[PDB]
Amino acid sequence: GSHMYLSKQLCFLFYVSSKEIIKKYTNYLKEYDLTYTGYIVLMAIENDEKLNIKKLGERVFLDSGTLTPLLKKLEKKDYVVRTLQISLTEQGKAIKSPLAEISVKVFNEFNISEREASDIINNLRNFVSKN
Amino acid sequence: GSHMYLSKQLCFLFYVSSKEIIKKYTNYLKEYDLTYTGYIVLMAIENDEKLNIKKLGERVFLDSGTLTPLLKKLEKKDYVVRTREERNLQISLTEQGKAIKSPLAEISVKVFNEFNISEREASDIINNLRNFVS
Repeated sequence: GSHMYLSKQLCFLFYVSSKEIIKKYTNYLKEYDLTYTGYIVLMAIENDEKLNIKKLGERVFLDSGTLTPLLKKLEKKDYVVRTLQISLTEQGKAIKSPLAEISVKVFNEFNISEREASDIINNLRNFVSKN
Repeated sequence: GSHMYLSKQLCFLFYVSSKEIIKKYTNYLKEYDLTYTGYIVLMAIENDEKLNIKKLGERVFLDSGTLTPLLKKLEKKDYVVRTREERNLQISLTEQGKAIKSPLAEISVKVFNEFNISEREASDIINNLRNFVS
């Protein structure tokens, strides 16, 4: 058994891990005037993809309540185009390259080896697989 | 695996893992009018522990900017008590805060059982995450 104990540890560690990751991203994203979730949205929208807000909200796990305002924000900064069909603008498709360099930096700060990273990846792929 | 590819997979998998976990917690926490972060604070505060608000911010990785407004809400529901024992702000669980933590703990078990990973896989994840958080 001990599911109570394992559960508590998973609870804690997933919570702490996301907080530490997010915090480090916030630092790098400030220079682009973007939040963690806005960054996630921009990377989750493949270049030249015409998605409807509902489908986007399913991919990035965001309810319309937070998504709608987020899209408005990315609307003015002019990174996405709300015609509801959503897509990346030209300057929007642009930043996806330098933003793509930021995750490498954030995850290096945790200073884990390539093997450890690969093991974590394999564990999470399994944990999430069946949702 | 280049660091770019690995970082990308970590980015995605941590984001999704976290989101799938929150979702489930939110669904079961609604009937208590508690948010996932509210639940985290409640569980972070030990019963009979008159904790300093900043010591709390450290273990819960929240800044007082967001920690303060939340403590106020939990205080309204009579689960927590803010006492100025004497220039600092102390935080403690009420009798009701202690009681509710019983059913709240069962939720965390329901949440994770739903992912259906084995005890061994769970230990692997914990071990890998302990190291990651170092």
